[PDB]
Formats: sequence, structure tokens, C-alpha cells
Amino acid sequence: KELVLALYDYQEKSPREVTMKKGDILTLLNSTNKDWWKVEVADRQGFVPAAYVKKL
Ligand code: PRO
Repeated sequence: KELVLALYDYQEKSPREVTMKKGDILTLLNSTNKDWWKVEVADRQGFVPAAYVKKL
């Protein structure tokens, strides 16, 4: 339920990824992996690179 800030645009590159735009406020769903975090972007869910978001 915590929020993260998208630090960069990111276009999804595989089925389980999701696209985000810089400045988007995402809901953090799963941060157990060091490299890929599962997030909700508007009403879509998927993985983005952990380095490209910042916990709020
Ligand atoms: O699904 C895959 O294989 C790639 C690598 C991790 C996230 N997307």
C-alpha cells in the first residue's frame, strides 16, 4: 500500500512488465526482488526496474 515515484519513463518490454511515465505515483505491490518491483500504474499492474522508482 505504500507509494513510489517514477524517476524515469519506462516502456514495458515483456508480458509481466508495465509501462510508467516519469512523475507517476505508483502503488508498490511487491518489493521482495532487488531488481524488479511489482507496482500498480493507474489500473494496470506489473514489474518495473526497482532502480527507476523511489519510495515515498
Ligand atoms: O520476464 C522477464 O523475463 C523479464 C526479466 C524480468 C522482468 N522481465
